[PDB]
Amino acid sequence: PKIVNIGAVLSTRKHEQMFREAVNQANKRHGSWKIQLNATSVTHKPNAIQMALSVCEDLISSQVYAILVSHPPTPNDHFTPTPVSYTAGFYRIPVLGLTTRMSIYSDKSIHLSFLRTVPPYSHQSSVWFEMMRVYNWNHIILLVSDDHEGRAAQKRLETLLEERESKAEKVLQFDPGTKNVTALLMEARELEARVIILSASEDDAATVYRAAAMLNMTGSGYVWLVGEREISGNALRYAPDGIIGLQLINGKNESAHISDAVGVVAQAVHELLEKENITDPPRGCVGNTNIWKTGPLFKRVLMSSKYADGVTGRVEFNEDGDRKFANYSIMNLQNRKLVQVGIYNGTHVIPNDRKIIWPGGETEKPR
Amino acid sequence: PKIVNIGAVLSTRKHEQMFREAVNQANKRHGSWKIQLNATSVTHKPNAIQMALSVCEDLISSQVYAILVSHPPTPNDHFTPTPVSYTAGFYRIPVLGLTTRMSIYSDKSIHLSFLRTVPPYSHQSSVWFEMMRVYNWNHIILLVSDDHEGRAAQKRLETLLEERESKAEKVLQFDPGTKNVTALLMEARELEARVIILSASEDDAATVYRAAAMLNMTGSGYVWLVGEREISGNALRYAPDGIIGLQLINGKNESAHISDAVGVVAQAVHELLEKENITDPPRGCVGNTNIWKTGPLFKRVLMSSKYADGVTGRVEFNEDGDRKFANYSIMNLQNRKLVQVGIYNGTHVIPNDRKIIWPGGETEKPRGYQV
Ligand SMILES: *[C@@H]1O[C@H](CO)[C@@H](O)[C@H](O)[C@H]1NC(C)=O
Ligand SMILES: *[C@@H]1O[C@H](CO)[C@@H](O)[C@H](O)[C@H]1NC(C)=O
Ligand SMILES: *[C@@H]1O[C@H](CO)[C@@H](O)[C@H](O)[C@H]1NC(C)=O
Ligand SMILES: *[C@@H]1O[C@H](CO)[C@@H](O)[C@H](O)[C@H]1NC(C)=O
Ligand SMILES: *[C@@H]1O[C@H](CO)[C@@H](O)[C@H](O)[C@H]1NC(C)=O
Ligand SMILES: *[C@@H]1O[C@H](CO)[C@@H](O)[C@H](O)[C@H]1NC(C)=O
Ligand SMILES: *[C@@H]1O[C@H](CO)[C@@H](O)[C@H](O)[C@H]1NC(C)=O
Ligand SMILES: *[C@@H]1O[C@H](CO)[C@@H](O)[C@H](O)[C@H]1NC(C)=O
Ligand SMILES: *[C@@H]1O[C@H](CO)[C@@H](O)[C@H](O)[C@H]1NC(C)=O
Ligand SMILES: *[C@@H]1O[C@H](CO)[C@@H](O)[C@H](O)[C@H]1NC(C)=O
Ligand SMILES: [Cl-]
Ligand SMILES: [Cl-]
Ligand SMILES: [Cl-]
Ligand SMILES: [Cl-]
Ligand SMILES: [Cl-]
Ligand SMILES: [Cl-]
Repeated sequence: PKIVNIGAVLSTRKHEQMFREAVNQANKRHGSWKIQLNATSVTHKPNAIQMALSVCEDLISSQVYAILVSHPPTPNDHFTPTPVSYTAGFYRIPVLGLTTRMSIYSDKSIHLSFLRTVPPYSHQSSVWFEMMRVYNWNHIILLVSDDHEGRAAQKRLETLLEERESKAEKVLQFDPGTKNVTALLMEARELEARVIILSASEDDAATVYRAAAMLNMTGSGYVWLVGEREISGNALRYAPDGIIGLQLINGKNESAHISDAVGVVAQAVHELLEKENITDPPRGCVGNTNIWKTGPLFKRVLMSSKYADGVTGRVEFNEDGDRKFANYSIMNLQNRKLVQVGIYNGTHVIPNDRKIIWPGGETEKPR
Repeated sequence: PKIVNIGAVLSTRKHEQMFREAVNQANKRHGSWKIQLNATSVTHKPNAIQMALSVCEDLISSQVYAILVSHPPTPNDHFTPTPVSYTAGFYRIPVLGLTTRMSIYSDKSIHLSFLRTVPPYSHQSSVWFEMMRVYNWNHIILLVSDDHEGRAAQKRLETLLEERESKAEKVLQFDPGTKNVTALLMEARELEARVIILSASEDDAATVYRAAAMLNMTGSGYVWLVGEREISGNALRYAPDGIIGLQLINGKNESAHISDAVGVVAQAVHELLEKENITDPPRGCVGNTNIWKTGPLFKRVLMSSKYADGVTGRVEFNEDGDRKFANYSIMNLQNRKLVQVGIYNGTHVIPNDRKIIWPGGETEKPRGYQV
C-alpha cells in the first residue's frame, strides 16, 4: 500500500476540506490497490516570505510529489504563487497553479517547474484574433501595459496578425501606475482605425476609459475590444457602454479547479509510478541542495497528460504548462449590465440570438 | 587562454565599471596564465519580474559562475536579491549579496545559493548582548516587530541570554506597520525593567518613538538600545535624545564590497579550477532544467574562503547561511546629532574617549531596574 503525498496551498479551511475529499475520492476512483494518494495542505499566505517558508516547513518537509497553488481571485493576490513556484522549483517539484492568470508564469525561463489549469491573460489575444474577421474589422489600434503582462498580449496578438491581411497599425503603451493617459489617447484619436484593443489592470483600464470619455472616444463609430479584467472591478465602474470584454468560465470557481487538478495529478501519478526507474521526492528543505532526478520527468508526464470529463471540461496542457481549449464567455456592456452575447471555446467564436449594442448606442457593426 | 565569467547586478552604470575594473585588477594580482576572469553585469531592477528575467537573459545566458547582487541601500530595495537568489538558486549558481541585511536570506532552507559580504540585522543581537556585558544591563524589555525580521532578532538574543543566567524580563511584539502601539507601551511602562531593546522597520520605529515619548518613556531612568534602521530615516527624526544605535561600518559602501566580493570570488574560483571533476556552469535559462553539479561544491568553497586585507576587514562567511564577521560602531543621539561613543570589533564592545549622554539628558549611567 504505497503512500504518495500530494500537497496544496489553498484559500480557505473549507477548500482544504474540499481537497481532502476530492483526493481520497479520486483515490477510490483509480484503485487504492497499488498506490494510495494522501492529502496534506496549508492555508495560503499573502506575505510571500511567510508563504515560501510554509512550502518548506509544511509541504516539502512531508515528501510531496506536486503542489497545487490556490488563492482568492483578487488582483492583489495573483502573485501568491511566485514564492511557491520558486521554492518548489528549486527541487524541481511540479507546481500546479489553479487561479492566477498572470503571464509571467508562462515564460520560457524563470518558472520552469510550473503549470496551470487556467490560461494566462496573454491568451485572450487568441480570442481577439478570431473576433477580428468574425466581425470583419482588420485594422486596429492596440494599447498594452508596458509591463510584462501588457507586452505579453501584444507580442502574441501581433504574431497572429502576421501572415494575415489584418495588420497591427499602431501599437501604443503606457506606464503601469499612471493617472494621466491623455497625450497617449490624444495621439490614438487622430489615427486611422477606430477599433481599440486594451490590455491593462483593473485600475489602469479605469484610467483610460475615464480619459477616453473625456476626449470623446467613447461613442459612435468606435469599437472597444478588451479582455476580462478590463471589465472587472473599477474597470466596470467607469467602462464605456458597448465595450466587448471576456470572462473565463469557471475562472474564479475554486472548488472546480481543486477537483480537476487532483484529477490530472492522480491520473499522472499512476502514469509515473509505472516507469519503475523513478526516485522518491525529497523530504528535505534543510541543507538539502540537490533536486530529485525524476522531477522534470513527472512534470513532462503532467503537462502531456490528457484528461476529458473534467468539471472545467477537457483539461489538457500547453507547450509550456498553460490550459488548452478553455471557454471564455464573450461579454458586452448594455445599460451597465454585462450580458453574454457570444462564447469562445478552444477556437472559433459562436454568438447567440441575443444582440450586441455598439459603443455609443447605435446597433449594427461599425467600421 | 580560458575565460571564466562572473555576473553582477549593481546600483549604477559607474558601479558596473567599478566592478569591471575590480575584475581586471583581480587578474593582474592572480595567476591568469591558466584562467582569465571576465566581467558581465547588468544594472539593478526594482520590479521583481524584470529582475528575474534580466538574471536569465543577461547573466545566466552568459555562462556565469557566480552573481553579485547590489542595489541602493534604501529600505525599499532591501528585498531586490530574492528574485536573483531564487532564479540563480534554480541552477545552484551562487549569489553573492553586497548590500542587503534582511535576515530572511540567512534562513535554513529558503535561500540555499545565497552569500553575503555583510551580516544580517539579526546579528546586531550579538552586539546588544555585549552591550549588556559592559554597562551591566540585566533587566530588559525587548519589543520586536512580529514579522520574520523582528522574530529573528529576538530568537538570537534569547539564545545568547539562555546560555547565561538571564532572559528578557518580557518580550513584546507589534503588527508590522501598525499606527497604534499606545496599548503595548502601556503594559511596558508598568514593568520593572527600564532598558528597552527595539527591533523595528525604520517607519515602525518612529511610530513607537512618539507613542513612547507621549506615554513618557524618554526621560531619565530609561535606556534605549536599538540597532541601525531604528536610527535611520523617519526614526531619528522622532528618536529620543540619548538613544543608542548601531551602524555597520562600510555597510552603505558599494565600491568597498564590489572589490571584496570580486576578491573572494576570484580567490575561490582558482581554488575550484584546481580540482578534478569540474563542470561548466549552465549556458542559458530557456528550456533548461538541469543544475550544474559543481554548483553546491563551489558554494561550499566560497563559504569556507578566507580573505585578509579586504578594505572592509577580514572577509569570511559562517556556516548558518553565510555572513561576514566584522565591525559595527555604537552611535549616540546627542543634540539631535548621532555621535560615535564606541566601536564593536568582531567580539568586544570597546568605548572611546567621547562621553555619552543617556535618555533624558542624564550624565551618569542608569541601571534600568525601576530606579
Ligand atoms: C498523510 O497526510 C497526513 C495529513 O493528511 C499527514 O499527517 C501524514 O504524515 C501523511 N502521510 C505520510 C506518510 O507522510
Ligand atoms: C497629462 O495630462 C494633463 C492634463 O490631464 C496634460 O496637460 C498633459 O499633457 C498630459 N501628459 C501626458 C503624457 O499624458
Ligand atoms: C464626438 O465625436 C463623435 C464621433 O465619433 C460624434 O458622434 C459626436 O457628435 C461628437 N461630439 C462632440 C460634442 O464633438
Ligand atoms: C463552483 O462550481 C460549482 C460547480 O462545480 C458551481 O456550483 C459554482 O459555479 C461554483 N460554486 C462554488 C460554491 O464555488
Ligand atoms: C468549439 O470547440 C470545439 C471543441 O474544441 C470545436 O470542435 C468547435 O469548432 C467549436 N465550436 C463549434 C460550434 O464548432
Ligand atoms: C566576457 O565579458 C564580456 C562583457 O564584459 C562579454 O560581452 C563577453 O562575451 C565575455 N566573454 C566570454 C568568452 O564569455
Ligand atoms: C489606539 O490609539 C489611541 C491613541 O493613539 C488610544 O486612544 C487607544 O487606546 C489605542 N488602542 C490600542 C489597542 O492601541
Ligand atoms: C515625564 O517626563 C519626564 C521627561 O520627559 C520624566 O523625567 C518624568 O519621569 C515623566 N513622568 C512624570 C510623571 O512627569
Ligand atoms: C568606500 O571605501 C573607500 C575606501 O575604499 C572610502 O574611501 C570611502 O569612504 C567609501 N566610499 C564612499 C563612496 O563613501
Ligand atoms: C577586538 O578585536 C579582536 C577581534 O577581531 C579581538 O582579538 C580583541 O580581543 C577584541 N577586543 C579587545 C578589547 O581587544
Ligand atoms: Cl503614460
Ligand atoms: Cl472628436
Ligand atoms: Cl524595474
Ligand atoms: Cl500592536
Ligand atoms: Cl509616568
Ligand atoms: Cl556579526
